[PDB]
Amino acid sequence: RVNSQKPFNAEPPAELLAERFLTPNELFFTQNHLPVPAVEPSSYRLRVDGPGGGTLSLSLAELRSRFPKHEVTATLQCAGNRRSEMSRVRPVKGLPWDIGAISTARWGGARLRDVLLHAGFPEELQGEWHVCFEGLDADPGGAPYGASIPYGRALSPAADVLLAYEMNGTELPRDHGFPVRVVVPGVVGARSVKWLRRVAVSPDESPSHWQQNDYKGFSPCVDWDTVDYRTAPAIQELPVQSAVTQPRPGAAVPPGELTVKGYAWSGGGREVVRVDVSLDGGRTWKVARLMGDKAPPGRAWAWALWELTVPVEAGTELEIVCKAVDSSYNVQPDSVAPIWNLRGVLSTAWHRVRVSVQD
Amino acid sequence: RVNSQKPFNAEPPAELLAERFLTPNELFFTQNHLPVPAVEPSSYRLRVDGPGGGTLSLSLAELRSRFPKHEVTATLQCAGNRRSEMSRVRPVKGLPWDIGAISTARWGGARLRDVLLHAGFPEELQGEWHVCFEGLDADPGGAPYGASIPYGRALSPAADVLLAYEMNGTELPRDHGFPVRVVVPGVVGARSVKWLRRVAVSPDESPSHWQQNDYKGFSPCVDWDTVDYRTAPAIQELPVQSAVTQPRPGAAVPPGELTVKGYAWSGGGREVVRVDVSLDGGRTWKVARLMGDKAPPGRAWAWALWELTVPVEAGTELEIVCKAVDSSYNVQPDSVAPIWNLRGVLSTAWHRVRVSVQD
Ligand SMILES: Nc1nc2c(c(=O)[nH]1)N[C@H]1C(S)=C(S)[C@@H](COP(=O)(O)O)O[C@H]1N2
Ligand SMILES: Nc1nc2c(c(=O)[nH]1)N[C@H]1C(S)=C(S)[C@@H](COP(=O)(O)O)O[C@H]1N2
Ligand SMILES: [Mo]
Ligand SMILES: [Mo]
Repeated sequence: RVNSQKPFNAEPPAELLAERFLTPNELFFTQNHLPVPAVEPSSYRLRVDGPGGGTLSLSLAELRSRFPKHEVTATLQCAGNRRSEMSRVRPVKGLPWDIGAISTARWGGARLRDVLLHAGFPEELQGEWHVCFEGLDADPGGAPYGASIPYGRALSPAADVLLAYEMNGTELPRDHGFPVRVVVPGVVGARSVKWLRRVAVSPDESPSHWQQNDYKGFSPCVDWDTVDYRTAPAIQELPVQSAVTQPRPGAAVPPGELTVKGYAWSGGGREVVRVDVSLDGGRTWKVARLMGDKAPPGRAWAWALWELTVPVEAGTELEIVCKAVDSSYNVQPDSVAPIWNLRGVLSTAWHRVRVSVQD
Repeated sequence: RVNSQKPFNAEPPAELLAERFLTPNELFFTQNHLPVPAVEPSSYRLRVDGPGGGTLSLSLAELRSRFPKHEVTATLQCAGNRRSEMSRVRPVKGLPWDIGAISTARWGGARLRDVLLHAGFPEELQGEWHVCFEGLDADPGGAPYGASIPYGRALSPAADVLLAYEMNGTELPRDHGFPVRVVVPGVVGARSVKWLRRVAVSPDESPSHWQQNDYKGFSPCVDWDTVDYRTAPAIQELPVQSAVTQPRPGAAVPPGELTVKGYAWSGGGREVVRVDVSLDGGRTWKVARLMGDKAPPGRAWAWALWELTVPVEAGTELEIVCKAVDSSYNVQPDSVAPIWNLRGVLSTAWHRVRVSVQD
């Protein structure tokens, strides 16, 4: 489903979303704020500003040859995933994503860490420094999309941050950042800047509109007339999340057995340890089966698909609800109203799907 | 308020709990599962089993002198903090803690990292290894209290894991582990082993009763006849938590102005970025003022004391509720029933206090 044509925006339909662990490049949700650039490969150069005042300038061929390729399977979830659930409480501003503003791929590229060390930068710095990013895309005024991540993450081996030039074993597609994009695992999609042009180490966060004046969380009392983005931190790691892809709202399933399916995922490398599923509106719960493979501790970048086969009687009504729990034992809240915010981001309240069972 | 005298455990009353950022030693909550050992200081020796069978035997004096002392202000929260709230929904096995199984202190000691590096261990190990601890307290059959943490946390410089021999400037009180205990910042109280006698690296977790068969989160439908501690992970990092320490339930407060106060904290060094407070039972919220200085990122080991000074009208009834949000945007769930578990641990639903304003 496309909810914006210019600038483009697409989310896969639930029927396909959790059918595979690796979301095909053609299915992978697309979020573009600005016109997508047609980057000429030969002339493309990634600039990385040195510590003293220098500049590395790497061609695509250089980025591939001088740094050992590292592959990481990581799920990208946009901050507005499940925004429409929030819009139903009170209107919000933003694209009405449903449950598909999330996808997973095996990413291939150079470690940001290695590129930075290559440019002369050190393993750490006293104080809060940041690594900033600019895309080649730009508004008419010329301001480009940018984001940043704390330096410590940028430099950590374990955090697996990549400057990827491959996606599911093929070069990055145009809509997903060709020829290069940052992929920040366990972090909101907004920071994985596509069509990367520059990487700069700064003592301050990125001055870009989307780092500073967007993608933050506020109290549900905050409205447009009081919002102040200085009172909140930029979304980086995301909270624990889940949703039901099967069955679909209003479905009419046959009696006997029913296989409920969905996804679950948590930020900052935390694995999903359990997914509870209910069929009576959240009053009684059963444990779903997690499909997947344990990732190393603290490096659970990819979602977990789950399923549960369960008896269903003829003529009954169901309200299927799923909630997940991660390695830190963080949980999803019951309702949307108390996590409500004027931008409809950070929508993790329990997902609910009503269906009937045929006679 | 003592919940059991043999073995001992005590929690501070709420009106004292959050008066000071650092909780006074004679007030810091106490949880002992076994008789408190009496330790002669000169003859005490910490045993740390080395990589190829060597044994490092450290006296208290060597531990202080050979490794640079490091201070870390960290909050310990027991897994059963707020168990009674959960009990009341449906009975659970465990000491009936109210909101006080949590306390804060400036700890001083040798970094576990430094001790293991000295003992011959490397920075990292292939696969999952664990660092195990045994205390000097034992059951009649002689099995000691024990716990463990992943090797990666033990060797991480940012994780600030200590072999603490100081607490709020004085040496450890008996009940809190004299002469040495482990302090695992950002992690459940159970792993900070008191009266430490042994440190060992092992490919497996600690076989203690309280690492294998206690302190885990289960689905609400799990009962005693179905529970299986192999299906869940040991509690390490704790979820976001908060409570109201002032006013107290049943209070009749004077009209005009009321100052509501409490604490908020999250595991894993994740700072508390906001605390929402409601006076009308969660229907509307207001942002509290966070007292205390910010810690470095990823290193918020100490709670945030909060407060909200709000105008109140005579004759009105209030239902005070608080909820906190952490650096990962994790949140607390609305209700207790769906996070219910048979041991009454991981009680983080919103805390609610009923008071009224004098007529
Ligand atoms: N340069 C550039 N990078 C960007 C964006 C953008 O509009 N421009 N969108 C961001 C956000 S908000 C999202 S959710 C993800 C989505 O990437 P995808 O379209 O490849 O799924 O990319 C991020 N990278
Ligand atoms: N050796 C020893 N250490 C232990 C305990 C125990 O019974 N024995 N209890 C644990 C748990 S469950 C808690 S919550 C904390 C309590 O620490 P405190 O008594 O210093 O507050 O210590 C942990 N360390
Ligand atoms: Mo996004
Ligand atoms: Mo505990």
